[PDB]
Formats: sequence, C-alpha cells, structure tokens
Amino acid sequence: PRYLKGWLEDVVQRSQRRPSVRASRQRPIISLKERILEFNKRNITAIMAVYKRKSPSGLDVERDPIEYAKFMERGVVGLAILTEEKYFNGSYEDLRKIASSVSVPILMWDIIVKESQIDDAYNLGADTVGLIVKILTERELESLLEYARSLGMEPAIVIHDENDLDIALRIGARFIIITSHDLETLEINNENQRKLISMIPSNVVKVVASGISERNEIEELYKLGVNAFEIGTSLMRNPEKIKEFIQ
Ligand SMILES: Clc1cc(Cl)c2[nH]nnc2c1
Ligand code: NA
Repeated sequence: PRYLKGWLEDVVQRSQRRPSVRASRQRPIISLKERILEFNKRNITAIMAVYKRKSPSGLDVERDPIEYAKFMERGVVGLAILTEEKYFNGSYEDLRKIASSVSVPILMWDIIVKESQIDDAYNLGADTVGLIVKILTERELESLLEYARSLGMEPAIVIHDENDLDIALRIGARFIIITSHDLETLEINNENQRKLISMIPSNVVKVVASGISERNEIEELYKLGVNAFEIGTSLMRNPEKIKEFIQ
C-alpha cells in the first residue's frame, strides 16, 4: 500500500494480516456493473444499498443483516456489505449470510490490499470488490484489478479526486465509484464531484457515494450521467427511505 497515517494505516495493517476464510460460493458471479446497465436501459433507479452497523464517522446501529438484505432486495440494483472489522464492525459472516440469502449482486466493501481478500470475497459469494486508489500504489491496483478480472469480477475502482481518476482511467477501470468521503478526514466534500463525473467516459459505469439522503440529490446526479448510487448511512438509519430513492 501507499504510506498512510491514522486510522487508515491501522486498517491497512489489519487487512494485510487478515487470514483467508473457509467459504464456498453458492451461485455464479452476477456482474454488478452489468445489472446497473440493465437498470439504466429499463429507466429504473439503480440504488446500491450499504449494510454497515458502524462507521468511523459515528454511525452506530444494530439491524439484522439478513432482514435488511431481504427488505432491500426487492428494490436495489445490488448490495454493498461491510466486512471491515474494527471501524465498521463488519465481518465475513455478514457477507456469507447475505450473499447466500438474496438474489441481487453483492459488492464486498472492505479495504483490499492483497489477493487473498479478493479470494475471500469470491468464496463468500460476493460478485465484486472495490479497490481504493488512495490506498493502493498504481502497480498494486494494476495487479489486483487483473486478479479480480481473472476470477470473473469487474471491481469498482474507488476514486476521490482528480489524481485518483487519472490513475483509474490509465489502468483501464470500467467501473468507478466516485466518493465524496475523504478517507483521511471522514468529511463529505462535494466540491469536485461535478468535474469528476464529467471526466469519466460514457462507457465506464459510474456510481456515486456521497452521504446521499434525498431523492433530489439523486435526480441532480442522474442528469450528469451517473449510473447508480451507493447509499449507506441514510438507509442504515431509516431503511424505509429506499422507497423515496427508487420511486
Ligand atoms: Cl469497497 C469500497 C471502498 C470505499 Cl473507500 C468506498 N467508498 N465508497 N464506496 C466504497 C466502496
Ligand atoms: Na506514497
């Protein structure tokens, strides 16, 4: 990984030491990217709902992961499940349960720093993983992107600024998540969102993560050509809002 400090450095070391899990997936991979494109062609809002019990910014809720997944399955394009242990209180067991219990594609949401974590995603039933440009050297991104592809996944490349986007497009990202979250500070900053979205070619599937909590914000971003919307905290606090987001 890159040289990092603070909580990210902690999670990066945690990830490097993380033992590979015993698991066996129960259906072939369903491309999350391609399901988003099918939602787009059908003119149906594509929401990727996030399951997380906590966040380093202060989320703290308890909700049964299967019930939440079953509830969301009816309306989402897919689910992102936290498996990061210390800051998000997630685990591989949440993914194993959800990915075996719902039919929609699943992104494993964690800090990936090594191939065996992508193995873990695959064996646990996830359909794809995110790789984070701020965390990974360009060489590690290239390598892990190639490795995910070799398993049948198209990973989401997570970018926050123009420097990250430069990298993601150079390595040939086909699926990008544009986050307003500064992973260091934890603050949501939207200053550069409009510019970043507009720099991504039309045939790259783009997803926005930004503390979204209102249908209006989705409508605004969709006008810019955004394909899908990752929504975590507002749905963890009130899952019933999925209806405002997809109606
Ligand atoms: Cl896997 C992953 C990692 C990060 Cl930092 C993300 N930020 N927004 N969506 C994400 C998915
Ligand atoms: Na560095």
